[PDB]
Amino acid sequence: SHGKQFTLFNHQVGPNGWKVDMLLRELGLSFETVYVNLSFTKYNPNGRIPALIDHYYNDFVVWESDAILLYIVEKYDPEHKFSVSTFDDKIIMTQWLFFQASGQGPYFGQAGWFLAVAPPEERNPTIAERYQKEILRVFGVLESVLSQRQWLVADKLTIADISFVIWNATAVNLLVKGYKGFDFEKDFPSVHRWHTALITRPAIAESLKTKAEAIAQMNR
Amino acid sequence: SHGKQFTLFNHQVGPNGWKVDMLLRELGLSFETVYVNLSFTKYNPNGRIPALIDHYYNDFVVWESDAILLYIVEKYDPEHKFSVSTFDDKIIMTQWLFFQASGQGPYFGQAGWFLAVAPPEERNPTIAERYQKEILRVFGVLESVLSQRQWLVADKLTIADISFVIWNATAVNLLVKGYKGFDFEKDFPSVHRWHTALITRPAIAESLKTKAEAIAQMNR
Ligand SMILES: N[C@@H](CCC(=O)N[C@@H](CSSC[C@H](NC(=O)CC[C@H](N)C(=O)O)C(=O)NCC(=O)O)C(=O)NCC(=O)O)C(=O)O
Ligand SMILES: N[C@@H](CCC(=O)N[C@@H](CSSC[C@H](NC(=O)CC[C@H](N)C(=O)O)C(=O)NCC(=O)O)C(=O)NCC(=O)O)C(=O)O
Ligand SMILES: O=[N+]([O-])c1cccc([N+](=O)[O-])c1
Ligand SMILES: O=[N+]([O-])c1cccc([N+](=O)[O-])c1
Repeated sequence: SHGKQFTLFNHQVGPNGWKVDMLLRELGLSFETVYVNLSFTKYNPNGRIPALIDHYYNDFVVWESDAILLYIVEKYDPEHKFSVSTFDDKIIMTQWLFFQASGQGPYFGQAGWFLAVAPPEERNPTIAERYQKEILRVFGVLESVLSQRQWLVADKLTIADISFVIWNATAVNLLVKGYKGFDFEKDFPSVHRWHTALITRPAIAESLKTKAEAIAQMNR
Repeated sequence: SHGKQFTLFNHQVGPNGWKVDMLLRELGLSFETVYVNLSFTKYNPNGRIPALIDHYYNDFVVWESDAILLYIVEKYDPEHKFSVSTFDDKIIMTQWLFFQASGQGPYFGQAGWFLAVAPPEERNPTIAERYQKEILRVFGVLESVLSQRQWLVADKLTIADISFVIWNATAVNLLVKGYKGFDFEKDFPSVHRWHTALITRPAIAESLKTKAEAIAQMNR
């Protein structure tokens, strides 16, 4: 047929590529997904997914999931459906993306490593508890903010909010499920409100459905 | 006298605020440093340093060290001495900042936690080795790139390069010093070249000197 605009190098299990999948569906953009078995370093020297190739921009490549989000909205969100136009809003949107990238992803991922996805002999629930506690602390930070604002930035849905979704879903369903009586809605009602709003959006729900189906299809 | 432009909430031991200290000195900007004992959540809901108050911009506040770097150069680097002007360069500069924020800081910090700065009973050199190995992997990523480019972006010094300095110095002097025969110049000569270029810059050297002096003055 005709070449789609984007290649998203993604992974069925790993959360981070699905931030980008969510945004591409939200904006209605055309992309193929390549699930990478975890070249590729030719597209990202760090050797990690996601990476994005923009075939309609001379095969421009961007890696780091949150940098990909910014690229997409800076080039392909002219009506600012999921982004912002003023300088002040832009820098605060970037602030919250860096909090996601440095404060959620890595620490949620260490909980996942020691609880769930390391080789079984290397899993360690005692060490994992350090990062389960960090998950709850991050939830507490989000709670203190979202108790008094609808969205993170400019009172509108942006990629700042979207960037938190996939790891938050992983945390609630897996990483802190059953941890010391954790109850998402009771313990962090504002985060629950915000998260539930996000995952019930058609495009985001479609992304989560696609991820589940993709896991079901990957053998094993 | 007269109020300085910026307040940098910093810490003597913690690396991350010193990225911002480096940039402010490089640009010759006026700032006071407040060393926070580790309000403050009034300036950052995450409750972490650094945070920046811009008194000449109606006390605008930005937190997350790499978001602070972007704020400073986007508003106060009109000649692009440590930043870039084209879209393509801007997005790749942001890409490398997100790699620093998500791939260096957090994993280097976990090595520091389990090796060096956790309460002594909670330190664990076996667990630390997971993150010492991640330090070397990050060095290997930087090596593969810096063997064929002088600086990370646009063949010029930017905040992308500066953002890596403080954690790299901590890693070489502490976190992987003596780890399995680690020798910075022999094992990662390109990273060593780049890092040495950075720390010998007067403003960056001044920042590192100030940090050492600040540790020497903080009692204990
Ligand atoms: N900051 C990067 C992180 C990208 C990333 O982590 N990609 C994973 C797939 S998501 S899977 C989640 C991922 N876990 C892992 O990657 C587990 C393997 C790893 N080497 C380890 O030892 O921890 C993690 O914890 N991420 C922390 C974060 O989100 O910031 C990958 O490619 N792994 C290949 C490999 O490791 O060899 C981004 O957002 O793009
Ligand atoms: N991404 C943020 C990280 C900022 C940050 O980590 N600030 C530290 C001082 S630098 S000191 C380095 C810091 N270690 C710590 O903060 C140790 C305490 C922590 N609660 C823990 O249990 O790990 C770390 O590992 N950082 C990972 C990274 O750079 O991304 C802080 O305020 N700590 C107060 C507290 O923890 O209560 C940024 O760059 O601004
Ligand atoms: O990558 N992880 O660290 C991780 C951990 C726990 C769960 C899942 N998950 O459900 O896809 C992923
Ligand atoms: O904060 N840390 O994780 C850390 C670790 C190891 C060393 C230093 N240091 O030297 O300032 C800091």
